[PDB]
Amino acid sequence: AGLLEGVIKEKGGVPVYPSYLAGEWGGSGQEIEVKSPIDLATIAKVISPSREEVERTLDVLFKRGRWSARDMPGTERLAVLRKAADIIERNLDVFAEVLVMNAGKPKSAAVGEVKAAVDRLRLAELDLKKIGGDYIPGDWTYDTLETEGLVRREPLGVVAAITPFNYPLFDAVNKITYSFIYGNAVVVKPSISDPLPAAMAVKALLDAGFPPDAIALLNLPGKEAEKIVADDRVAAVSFTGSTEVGERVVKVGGVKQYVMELGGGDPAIVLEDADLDLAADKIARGIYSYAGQRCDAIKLVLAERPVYGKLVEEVAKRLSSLRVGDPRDPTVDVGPLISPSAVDEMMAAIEDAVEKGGRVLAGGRRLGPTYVQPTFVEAPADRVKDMVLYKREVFAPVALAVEVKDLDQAIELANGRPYGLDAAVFGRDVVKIRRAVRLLEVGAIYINDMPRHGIGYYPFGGRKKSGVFREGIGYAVEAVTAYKTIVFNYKGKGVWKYE
Amino acid sequence: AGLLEGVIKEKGGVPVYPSYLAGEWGGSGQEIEVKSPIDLATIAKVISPSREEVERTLDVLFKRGRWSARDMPGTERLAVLRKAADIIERNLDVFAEVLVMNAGKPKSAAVGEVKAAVDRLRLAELDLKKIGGDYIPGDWTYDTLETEGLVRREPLGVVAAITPFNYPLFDAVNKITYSFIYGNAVVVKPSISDPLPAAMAVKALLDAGFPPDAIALLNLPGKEAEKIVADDRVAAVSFTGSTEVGERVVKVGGVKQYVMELGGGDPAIVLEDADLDLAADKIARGIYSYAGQRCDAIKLVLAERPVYGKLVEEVAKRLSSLRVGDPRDPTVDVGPLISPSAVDEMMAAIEDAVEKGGRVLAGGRRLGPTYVQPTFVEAPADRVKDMVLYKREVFAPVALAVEVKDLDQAIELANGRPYGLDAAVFGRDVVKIRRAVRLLEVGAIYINDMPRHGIGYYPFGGRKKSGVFREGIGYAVEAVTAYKTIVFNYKGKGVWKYE
Amino acid sequence: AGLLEGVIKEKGGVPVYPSYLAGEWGGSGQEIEVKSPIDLATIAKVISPSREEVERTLDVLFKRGRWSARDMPGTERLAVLRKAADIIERNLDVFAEVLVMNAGKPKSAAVGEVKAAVDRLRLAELDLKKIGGDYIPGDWTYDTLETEGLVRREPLGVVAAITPFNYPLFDAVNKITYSFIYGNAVVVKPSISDPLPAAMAVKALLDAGFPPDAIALLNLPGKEAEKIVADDRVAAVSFTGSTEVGERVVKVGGVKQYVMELGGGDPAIVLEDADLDLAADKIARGIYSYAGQRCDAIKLVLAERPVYGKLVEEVAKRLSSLRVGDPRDPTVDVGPLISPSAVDEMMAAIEDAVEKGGRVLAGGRRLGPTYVQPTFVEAPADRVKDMVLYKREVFAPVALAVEVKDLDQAIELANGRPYGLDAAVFGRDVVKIRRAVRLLEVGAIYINDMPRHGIGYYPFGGRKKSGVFREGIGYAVEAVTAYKTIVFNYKGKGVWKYE
Amino acid sequence: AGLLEGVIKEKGGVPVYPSYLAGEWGGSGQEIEVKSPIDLATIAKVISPSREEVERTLDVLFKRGRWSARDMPGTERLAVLRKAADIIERNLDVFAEVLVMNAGKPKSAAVGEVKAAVDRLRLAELDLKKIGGDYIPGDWTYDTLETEGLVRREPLGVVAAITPFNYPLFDAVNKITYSFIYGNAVVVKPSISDPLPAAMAVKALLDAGFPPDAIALLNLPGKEAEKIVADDRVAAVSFTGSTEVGERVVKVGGVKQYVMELGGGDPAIVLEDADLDLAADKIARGIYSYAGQRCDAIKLVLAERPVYGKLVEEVAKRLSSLRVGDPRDPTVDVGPLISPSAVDEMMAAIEDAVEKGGRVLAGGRRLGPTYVQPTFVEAPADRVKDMVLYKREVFAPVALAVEVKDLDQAIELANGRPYGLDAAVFGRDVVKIRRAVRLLEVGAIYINDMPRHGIGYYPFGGRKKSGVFREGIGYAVEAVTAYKTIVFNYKGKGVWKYE
Ligand SMILES: NC(=O)c1ccc[n+]([C@@H]2O[C@H](COP(=O)([O-])OP(=O)(O)OC[C@H]3O[C@@H](n4cnc5c(N)ncnc54)[C@H](O)[C@@H]3O)[C@@H](O)[C@H]2O)c1
Ligand code: NA
Ligand code: NA
Ligand code: NA
Ligand code: NA
Repeated sequence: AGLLEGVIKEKGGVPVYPSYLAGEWGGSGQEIEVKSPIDLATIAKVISPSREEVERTLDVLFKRGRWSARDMPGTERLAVLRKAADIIERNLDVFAEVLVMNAGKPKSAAVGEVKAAVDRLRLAELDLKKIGGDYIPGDWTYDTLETEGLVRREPLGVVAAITPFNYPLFDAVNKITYSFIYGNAVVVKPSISDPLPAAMAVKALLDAGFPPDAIALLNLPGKEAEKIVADDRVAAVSFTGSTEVGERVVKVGGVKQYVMELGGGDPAIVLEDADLDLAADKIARGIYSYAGQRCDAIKLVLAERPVYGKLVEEVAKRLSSLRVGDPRDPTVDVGPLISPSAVDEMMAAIEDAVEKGGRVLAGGRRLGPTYVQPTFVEAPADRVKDMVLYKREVFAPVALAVEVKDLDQAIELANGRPYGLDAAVFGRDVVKIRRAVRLLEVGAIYINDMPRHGIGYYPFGGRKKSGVFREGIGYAVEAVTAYKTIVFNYKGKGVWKYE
Repeated sequence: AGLLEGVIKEKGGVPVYPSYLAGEWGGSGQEIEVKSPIDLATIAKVISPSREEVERTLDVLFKRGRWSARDMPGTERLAVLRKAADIIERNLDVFAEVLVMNAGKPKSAAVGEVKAAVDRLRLAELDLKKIGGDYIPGDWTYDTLETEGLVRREPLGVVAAITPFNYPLFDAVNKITYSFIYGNAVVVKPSISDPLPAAMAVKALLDAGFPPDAIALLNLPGKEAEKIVADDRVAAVSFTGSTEVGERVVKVGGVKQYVMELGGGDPAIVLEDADLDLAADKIARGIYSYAGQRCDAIKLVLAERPVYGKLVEEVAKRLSSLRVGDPRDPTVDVGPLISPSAVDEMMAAIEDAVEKGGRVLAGGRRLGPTYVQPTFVEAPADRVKDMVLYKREVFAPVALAVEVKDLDQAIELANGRPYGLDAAVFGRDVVKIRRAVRLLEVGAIYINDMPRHGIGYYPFGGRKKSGVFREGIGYAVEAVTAYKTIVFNYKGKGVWKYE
Repeated sequence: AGLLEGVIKEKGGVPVYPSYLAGEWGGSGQEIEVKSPIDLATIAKVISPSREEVERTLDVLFKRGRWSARDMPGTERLAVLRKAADIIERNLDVFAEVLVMNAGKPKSAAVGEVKAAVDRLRLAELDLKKIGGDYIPGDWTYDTLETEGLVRREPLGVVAAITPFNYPLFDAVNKITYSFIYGNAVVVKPSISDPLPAAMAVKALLDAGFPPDAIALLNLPGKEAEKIVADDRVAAVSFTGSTEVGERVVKVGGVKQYVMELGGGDPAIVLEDADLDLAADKIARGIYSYAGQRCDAIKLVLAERPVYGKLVEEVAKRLSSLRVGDPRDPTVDVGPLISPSAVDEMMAAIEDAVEKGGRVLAGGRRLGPTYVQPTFVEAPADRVKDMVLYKREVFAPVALAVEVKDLDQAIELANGRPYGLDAAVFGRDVVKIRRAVRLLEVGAIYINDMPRHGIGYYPFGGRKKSGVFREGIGYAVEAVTAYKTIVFNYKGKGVWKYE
Repeated sequence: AGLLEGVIKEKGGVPVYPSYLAGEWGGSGQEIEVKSPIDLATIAKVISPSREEVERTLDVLFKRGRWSARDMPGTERLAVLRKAADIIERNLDVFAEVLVMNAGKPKSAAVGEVKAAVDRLRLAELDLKKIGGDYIPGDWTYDTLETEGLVRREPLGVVAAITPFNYPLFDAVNKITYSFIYGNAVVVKPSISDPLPAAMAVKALLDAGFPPDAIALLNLPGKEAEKIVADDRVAAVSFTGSTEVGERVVKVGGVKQYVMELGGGDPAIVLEDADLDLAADKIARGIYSYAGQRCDAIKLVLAERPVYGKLVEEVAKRLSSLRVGDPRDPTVDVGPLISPSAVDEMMAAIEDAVEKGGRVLAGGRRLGPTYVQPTFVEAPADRVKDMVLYKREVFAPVALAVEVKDLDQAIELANGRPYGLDAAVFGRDVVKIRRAVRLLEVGAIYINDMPRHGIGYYPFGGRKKSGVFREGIGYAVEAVTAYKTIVFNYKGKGVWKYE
């Protein structure tokens, strides 16, 4: 359609999407089927590049793309991004439909993601708040007298952006945006599960003027991407995905600059003075949004004795009164999970919790190979820590509810999971809140709201098993830029007179 | 002596230095002999910890040290560091003698290093220029209206500091200083080649009040240290050493925060308008200081046609008029190289250059198993790139001299090595200098001076094979600290009236 | 026309422009004739407000405008500014024609100013690089332990923007932009000499959505404006104009936040190694642009012995080969000066220089009541300091040329004027340049270019008689914003455990 | 004694303190008697300088001191300040005794001030967090392409520090410290009421190595100081004192850089959820400390209906159980007010409140010409606004207590005074606190503590009648430093390739 007009190869009934090889759309490696979780049907195919095409693409990115991106002044890069935003925006419905179909995303969620992608592109100028360099006077030390330094940021070169299946459009646009804005060339490697949105975004950027040899989109399955991560021409790896793959990526990449957003779930804590209506609403939402397939989804709810009853009651009502089905209905609240495998795991995990003293408070019923009801499992503090739902991230709409004596116990249980992405705290007392802020070991804490990374207006990232470094408007500069120091020596040259 | 009074075990004629196990000096693993490069004699032994002692130490650092360091307010950490500086300073001669003996460092160089270590400790307060956090208003986006965020730094926890043999005292004090100042516990792992200075520095810090369970000094040989790097309780690895080991470290560590200073040599460029007296002096020095065993040692000299003759002549005179011998003589200029193996490599490399069209302009003579003359090898631009001296870092006092047509050719040859730590440029024209600053792919550029990292008053670090990230007063905060974001939600709470 | 359709009162043959009274266009004070310097003819009239209307307007700005501006979120303020930019841009020719007619600005200069105004409005988002606040941890002092502070910027309230005649459009848009972007209401008071462009800009902002009660445009002659400056409801005064008026403004205003851009001329220094073609061109331009009616116009040229001859020769050729006349001709280079009075002063000053040993090298001829030739007067170093052209700012296209022995003498003569706005330095030696940078007492130094403030991409402002504080994208935040500190006390509350 | 050994002229029974004239202690103007508020007796005399000595001193400061301060590298300035701290510290008792005697300060308060002065001097290195400059890339605008700028701070030159009577030692050391640390020369003008401590501090700095011609201490009565403020050689005026004098200072000084800390009192608000024990204690203290002669003293207490009774009861008990008398007794809590005149005003003001419906809840009794009891006057919200105690700052230990319906009314009453220095808020609800933070128009807000500027670890300053700009460690740099911009032009020079 319009955008991918001459790109998509209509062959054998299903549209065939090629990879973009830093100059031309193409590919001559195995073709791979892309399915919809809505009906397990094949909706398209993508052409992966061969080994020689990967090698040739990296060579173009390194030898030419680095310079095309860097030698395009920032004023023009910004124009490129603002124009790409316009193109995506006018093709909004088309972008959204693919998200609904390829990712099983409910209509309102698909529309929200496209819009986040557009805003991210349009606010590229706010990323400049952290682009200026430093001027360091030398007279504060005897050894540096009559000396001085300039510290400025420089693009690293080629950034490999590896994206997860759950934000197939936004994650790719976000990484491309902060990488390009600072002068880098970029290699995008989307989940082979739903690579269509990224293909569309990359086409819009190319139409907008993005230097043709400074970007690549390689539809490669997981382990074939290792080839890219391990290459010396790739100076940085921005990876968003699971902990286990993140580990593999670093061990394969070796010394390089990395940003690792490794998810895991998020705990929510409700203090006795919390507005329970606000909390119940925000928590229910954090649990089921996009069928819990959000890195920042609430997986554990801790509530102090006096509000626990009401709170868990309201959240249960809110969850069971939800409509599950095909994501196309603007009436549906929850669509399918990405694969039948994901549902299998959620069910096995719910059973595990029950066998260990847990009781289902809402949901619990599987509705098909990829459909399930958002579940809320109550569990006694003394047994919760051994439950699979606590010890692991079950990427589905399921959370545990645990009653706690006080803030200290809530903090301890929240910190007991191996992850540390975000945490949410509902309450009003400034002291209790300040204590929780200090002691919760996570990259971000949301006071009186559900965790929501949005477009990264506020930086976010993990602690512990949730990764390292941050993404965010401005802050992402640390991940795809290197400092360059220039020290000038004027010793005895008469600039200063002993100072 | 005084400092390590009850610590050193005088047994079997040679002093035996134990490891510090986050509470008590000890160790029950193999004992290892420490030799002096001055005479290849055994001057001490160090006790490495057993597997159980490594495990127990990490456990203490993680469970107790994190909190002892963090729960000691900054005002007190600063007092600890200022007191440790006083102790090292009054034991200056003793610290220097060990450097001379254990590292083969010339007296003036040993004294300089001790003093750099003292200054680094005393200037810990300048590290606070980058400790403050950010306050982000939320009204610049519609989605964040009536919201706002705080971004503050937090210690990561346990930092593993792995140090090289050539700055055995300073590197250990530098890493301990920037790690502790931000609230982290630290595990120090010095080169097993010359671990004595670090043992002494750690003792001075402990005497100064450094939280006893927040530091460890493990005398472990290279590959036994892997155990520490790979442990999940180690949240950061500050590594200074060679490229090849740096790579191994990351592949073993996996996802973690890293600073990798991987050295390599540095090229020096002399423009036609350069003060040749200043240049000849600075370049000779950059070539031979500490027998070229400096990451920032000059390994390649590029000089434009019109000054090449004079320049290389003066540098040759300066180099051959140097006195080599035992580092104790305040008269000696160059002491021994750390091992006979290192000299073997320098000789093999000089031969390689000769066989490939190179001509020795100064030095070239080996004077013993660990002694050699600082060598200056001239080479034609058309053959230099294939020489071992160009393609690799030969950690010894040896550099190549290459005549070039112009700045473009100089820049191209400087960038042809696989490293990118620093570069030096001598000249006066602002345009040529600005061009070189932009195009030299290195972490730092020194205008009209030899590259010298000093105490990191100006940040430094590598590009390409020279590593990632920076160290420096203030800038090191990015390597041992993680951001924590706190987002407050006041939507509809009446703080703002639509804004 | 289009923009000021229902605003302009076509009465008595000449268009009558009313003042904008924070809600409605109007005015009932004396009417004042506005003339064109091109033909001394009346081209319009402006209605000044009466004393009661000034009082009522300030009251509206204080009681309502402060809140309308502040309570409009930044995301919307930005939209208002981007839309105002679009409106000005599509009315470009109309804006330019008024500049040509009302200010006597050459066509290319008028177009440049309109465009600068449009860019300034569109880049309002870059002003956010300095809008974030600070988060100060309290453990670095014993007295502040268990305490912490937040420092954030807040609008001051009502900013009075007083503008000069020479950048009638840009200065007004610049001040309105940085004042509004941070949440302030604004009172604009343009030169009564050429207030038409400001009236048009304010109308475009109002059409774009600028909160109607948060802005005012008062066509008041100089001393009647004092009433506004002295009012307690005006929290800040952004004044661009002459030194003498600036002084009066502060003495009338009393304690308030001020930015004073008080001009004066600028000296240019040419080192012996300078590209004389670049220098001669840039200097000629700095001397005659807009008939020298630029605060940053070059009024003194200092050139080292060896290049002096050539340099002054080339600049003289360039100046006398200029075409003076009506600014409408896209062929004319120099239009008229703002008033016959200004020309009188330039002639008297040129005579003074001649009587004191000076010799005219180019120009010197008056061509009419408001027209003159750009003049270049040579003068011996030993007598220049007593010349009116040196001691004062003669706001016309006239500069002195003085030969100097060396950089020290050039710096001394440049610093001998009572002003210190900018200075220009042409040359290539990094040491000489660095010395001049340190010792020239001015707000800004331009290396190898003529001084040009542009839209303030780089901050600018004066030293000495040239004023205080800076304007510039981002930096202007200090002039119309106040810090607010919030200190939180958690002493003994268990957040920290002695830290 | 020791410090002022050869300086003090013991003549006619009373010690005679000379002024310091930027080189030598001396003075030949009228002698002025200095009295103690403890017994109204003459305890010393100070020699004011004649008109010629003021003129000569300014000339030395301008021509020589600017350069002596600036040409002393920062590393040395820091040493000077650390040594001055040591000297003051070992003369602690002597410094304290003079404060007790000359200012009537209770012993514990006098000791606290000396210590604050010592800490301020020792933490001068923390002021460097805001000393670095900026490096601005030019490719973000088409007009600035191939251009770039450096922005760095520069000392303004001579700073005139005018200090109030209530912090005679600290204010002088604070201003001297932040002025000198950035490279400025300083003229100190203390209250002629208690100039002894400043004389002692200046002597300690001179003994510590402070450039002899870069500092001056002029014992001049109020209006004779105008001569200094109005001089063009004084580039900045740091003034701490009353509103009315501050206004005079600016009107006399004209265009200059100013910091005006103009005091006024501070309101305290107690929310219904506040810890009343903490609040009652902190508020009582804020009311009586140094007999209310603190710019940040609490002058108005607003308490919500439900806690008002208890709160005002506890504060009343705490206030009447205080011991008034000679400040020497380490038992006394409140010493005398600075002059009988000050007590007269407090009594007249208390009467005014009573006549207007107010009722005394504690104190109210005058105990002598300079002694009074700290008074707490209750007042109905409907009549408080017309009371002298509300409308003005009565510099004495007296505050009003007003019961309020809710936070909105508290905020409105707090904002009704003409001042806006600080405010205090006691409570725990994050929303109410956030609202108060936004709407209280003051320079600083203290949550759950009494307002205390301390040594300026957190910046402080006023809004409204309380002045402009801030003082504080780091932030004071904006008041005594000017930016200098250097723009480099490389257009067409081949540094960048269109970028
Ligand atoms: N805002 C703050 O941070 C702060 C701090 C401490 C004190 N204060 C305020 O200062 C006042 C108490 O001090 P004070 O009574 O000595 O007040 P003040 O205003 O009389 O002090 C003025 C200082 O300025 C000098 N001075 C007086 N007239 C002058 C003139 N015409 N020209 C130049 N200099 C002149 C005085 O000798 C004295 O040194 C109170 O109002 C208090 O709130 C404010
Ligand atoms: Na690698
Ligand atoms: Na790992
Ligand atoms: Na005033
Ligand atoms: Na003045």
